[PDB]
Amino acid sequence: PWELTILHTNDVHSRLEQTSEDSSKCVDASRCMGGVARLFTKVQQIRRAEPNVLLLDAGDQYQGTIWFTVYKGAEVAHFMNALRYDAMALGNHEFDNGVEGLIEPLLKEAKFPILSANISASGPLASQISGLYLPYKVLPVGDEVVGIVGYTSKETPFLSNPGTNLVFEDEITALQPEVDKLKTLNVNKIIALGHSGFEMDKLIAQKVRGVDVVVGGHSNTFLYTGNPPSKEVPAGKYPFIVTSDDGRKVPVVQAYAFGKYLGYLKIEFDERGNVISSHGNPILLDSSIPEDPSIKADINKWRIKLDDYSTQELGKTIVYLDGSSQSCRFRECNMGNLICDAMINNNLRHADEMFWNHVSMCILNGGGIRSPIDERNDGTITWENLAAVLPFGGTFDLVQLKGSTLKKAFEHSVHRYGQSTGEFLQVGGIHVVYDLSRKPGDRVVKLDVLCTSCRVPSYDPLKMDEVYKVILPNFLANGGDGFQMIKDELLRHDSGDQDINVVSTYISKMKVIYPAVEGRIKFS
Amino acid sequence: PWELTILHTNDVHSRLEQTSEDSSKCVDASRCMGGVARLFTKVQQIRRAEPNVLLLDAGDQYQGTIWFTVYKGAEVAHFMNALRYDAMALGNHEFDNGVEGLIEPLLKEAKFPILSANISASGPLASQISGLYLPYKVLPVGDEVVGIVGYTSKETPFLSNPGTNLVFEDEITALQPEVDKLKTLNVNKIIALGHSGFEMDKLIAQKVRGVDVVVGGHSNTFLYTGNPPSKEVPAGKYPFIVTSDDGRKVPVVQAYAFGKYLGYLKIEFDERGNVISSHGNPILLDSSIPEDPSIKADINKWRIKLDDYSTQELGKTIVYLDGSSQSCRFRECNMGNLICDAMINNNLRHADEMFWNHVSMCILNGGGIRSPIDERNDGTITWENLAAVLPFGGTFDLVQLKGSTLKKAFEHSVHRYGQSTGEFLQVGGIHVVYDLSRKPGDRVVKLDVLCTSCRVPSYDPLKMDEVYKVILPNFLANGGDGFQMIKDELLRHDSGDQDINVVSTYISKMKVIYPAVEGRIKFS
Ligand SMILES: O=c1[nH]cnc2c1ncn2[C@@H]1O[C@H](COP(=O)(O)O)[C@@H](O)[C@H]1O
Ligand SMILES: O=c1[nH]cnc2c1ncn2[C@@H]1O[C@H](COP(=O)(O)O)[C@@H](O)[C@H]1O
Ligand SMILES: [Ca+2]
Ligand SMILES: [Ca+2]
Ligand SMILES: [Zn+2]
Ligand SMILES: [Zn+2]
Ligand SMILES: [Zn+2]
Ligand SMILES: [Zn+2]
Repeated sequence: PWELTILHTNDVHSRLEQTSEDSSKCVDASRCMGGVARLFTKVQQIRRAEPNVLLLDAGDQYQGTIWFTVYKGAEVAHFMNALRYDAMALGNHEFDNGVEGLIEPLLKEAKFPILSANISASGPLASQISGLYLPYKVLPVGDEVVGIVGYTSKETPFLSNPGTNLVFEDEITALQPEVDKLKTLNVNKIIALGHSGFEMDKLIAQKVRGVDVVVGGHSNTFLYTGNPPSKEVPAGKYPFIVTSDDGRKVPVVQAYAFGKYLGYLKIEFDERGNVISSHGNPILLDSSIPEDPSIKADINKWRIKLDDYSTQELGKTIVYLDGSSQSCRFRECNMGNLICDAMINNNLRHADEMFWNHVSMCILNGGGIRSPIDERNDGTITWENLAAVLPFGGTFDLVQLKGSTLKKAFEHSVHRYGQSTGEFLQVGGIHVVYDLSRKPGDRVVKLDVLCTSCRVPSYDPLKMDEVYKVILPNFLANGGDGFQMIKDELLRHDSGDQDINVVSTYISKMKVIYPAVEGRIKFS
Repeated sequence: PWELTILHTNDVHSRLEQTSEDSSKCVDASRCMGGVARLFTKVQQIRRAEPNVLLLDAGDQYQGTIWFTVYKGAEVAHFMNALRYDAMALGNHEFDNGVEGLIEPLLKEAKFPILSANISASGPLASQISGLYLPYKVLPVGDEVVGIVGYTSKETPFLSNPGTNLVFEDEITALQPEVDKLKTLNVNKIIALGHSGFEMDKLIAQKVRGVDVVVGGHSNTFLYTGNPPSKEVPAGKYPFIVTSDDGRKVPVVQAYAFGKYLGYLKIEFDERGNVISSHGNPILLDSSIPEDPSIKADINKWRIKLDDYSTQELGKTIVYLDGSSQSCRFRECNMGNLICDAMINNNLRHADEMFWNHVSMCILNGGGIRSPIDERNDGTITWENLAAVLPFGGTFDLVQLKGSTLKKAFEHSVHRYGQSTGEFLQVGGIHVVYDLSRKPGDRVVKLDVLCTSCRVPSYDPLKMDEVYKVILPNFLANGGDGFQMIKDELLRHDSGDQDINVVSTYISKMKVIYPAVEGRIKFS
């Protein structure tokens, strides 16, 4: 039997440096995790021990920290090249800077193939991008070859900025003919590597005949066999076994996010390319693994431009930006309005005749706003100033919520009002009126929301049965601050852009800001 | 006696082309007025007849039409040079593009002196601008000399964008020592040429010892002796005679605005430079005076780039811009909100620790919004599209109104509601609630306004005795649409930027707009 070791990462999201246990800024070095210098140490160790190794990335290296803000993907090409990745699938966030922000920095500079079989181009873009990404690549491994076939979320137009010259095809429709073609070319060992989420990965393992292994991403899915080594709770065993329509056992793997773990799957194949066995587990990249000194010194050299950028003026405010707890945990605060307005601006996607924009609504825990910004430094706002307001390393995610769920969230917002607790919600595209003299759970007396399916945006009463798109912190999507109803009742969840980066881009665009308190939240 | 003919213009405001009787777009050529080609004909005719002539401009050539938008002052230097102006005073609108937008295009290219005795610079700007404008110039006229001493509104920081490196001194304080200096230099004929308004011009004639004649601007003041030749109603005789503190009779002149008239004042001086007599009248530049063919052909050549610019994309909308009468004369309309938001953005001036901005409030007659803009031309907005929305050639002016006056204006807004009349007001920085079941005059049931004297902008109830700054169309400042209370009760009025240009600059800054209907105007 021919044994292959698959090493894999996904949704690394700009975590070039080691991180805290929750993937935020490293504070206590002796307990920090991940980063590319530590990953290098572990990959090097495995390649010294195992003859047949592939190192794969399932997309979403782009977006997550100031590294991406400043280097715009040049850091991805440089450090993935240094780690000698064998292949990468395109994720949704590889489109955050448009097709031009993908072609240059990443597609032209990567020394490995970049894959997606379900993205097609038209017009002059088709000629410009031809061959810079591939449906698949056949790679030599020892005396054998392995086909790797890519895929990317069909939902990418709603979750990034790919433009109107790319079409994202149904994954299974696009994959099947490519996998059948590889069989005609005597390629009997096939990996599907791609970026659609665990649920789609299981459908691909079930329905795409000839796929031996699925290596996925997007949903930040943690899988594990045995007692978990850290705080992430597994969604299933590692690998997750799907029984295919043709009766094979197909392993499905993912490795959480943020470079905290290295996926590690051993596959035994027979002479005909059938999987005999599969086993493994993600490896926690904790402090017991030393950071490679050479990669660490290069990271520290690249950090100088980040430190310089962090104190540059992004733009100006002519108003005090009130991010005080006394304001933002008790009433509408103009820092809350700014952040929610930045969140909606970040989520303007391709227009369509059925909506002015796909999403119009924002909620934000007031306890997540951690500092004001004074306007008396000649109005200057810097990244360092925003990092004081938003220090947690979160994202502003897209969810679908029934109106009933959102009403329950606004009741929870004020269920114990008056104690300076963090659950009080700041908003955008929502007008709420509370009556605090009513019983907890029955304090919301008006709730109006900005339409999407309209050419002129206007407010209408919230409907209990209707599903709304809402932008909100990942902290709330995951049920933080007691918002268990959001976690338990949401219909869709996709991870969005870095919190600081969303606000910095908005301020840079606007140049001069003056957010008001305007009656989004009232008390009767 | 030595006779001087003073020819003068003021507040020409980018009217390079001939205009309608109301200074808007020329439609019926055979009845059009003004423009630089016609002015050339008349100035040439007078210079053939009168030996001692000066042609003077009292400021505010900048701002008013697409000429300024595109050529940014290069058209002012070119066509004032072609007319051989002898001198110009700086007006407030010469600062609209900052000090850099004054130095280059105008101060470096004018072939005549540009004057202001009450503007001082500090820091590196002082070295950069030294000598490019002058307090005064002594000009030879025949065998004599005449001193011309400039001045500019002390209020310019509130009415334009001069920056924080220029100081505007009290006019009389600055002028007196310059006029006394000219006497020490054997200059006994002195003209004060400047841009502070008729009321300040009369104070200068009264108090500045040695001034023989005041040639002013800013207030668009029409003066005439006899039956007026057109629709402008005179504010007084031409010249207006002030009795000075030293007992001399000092003529004060102005010539309306928009290049419709050429001021014409004959002065007789004795050997010692005392005024013996003064007489004249502005000359209506009507169609009985032919446009100079050479200047007309040059105007037509310069127009090609304006025609090209008028169909270029300024920016995009992702929302229908509802400028329909059915919306904007009956309820809050998102085109109204856009225009008012552009008006406030245009009036962001130098911050100060006593206010976030000096003005926060806007009102706009809904009958002044003349077209929607469809978002389905790939979202494009052009200048031509904005000129359909705002076709009247107006300005967005700054006034001071008591709260009582503004309440009366909001009552008038709905006094005959339901007839699709133009007086219904669109707003910014104001939240109004009407109850139409009440009697006319008592329909306003809530009126809240955005603070200025605050670090965090918020809404408070309007106070009847407090004075508010408001941005509004010149049509309303002049009592149009039956708003007689505004004209009769306002405390201050300064003319602002061209209506189209205000909206075009805002859209260009924003890049992508999505104005909502958000509850600025409600009905109970
Ligand atoms: O990781 C996080 N992300 C976002 N908000 C957080 C996080 N951890 C704490 N918070 C907020 O911080 C509040 C507690 O702050 P404290 O009352 O100042 O200790 C919570 O109620 C949350 O609103
Ligand atoms: O010169 C002008 N400037 C601004 N608005 C004007 C002017 N002339 C007319 N209007 C507006 O046009 C309305 C009349 O439009 P109509 O009902 O469509 O004929 C008036 O009630 C005003 O609101
Ligand atoms: Ca196989
Ligand atoms: Ca004299
Ligand atoms: Zn991701
Ligand atoms: Zn993703
Ligand atoms: Zn003017
Ligand atoms: Zn002026």
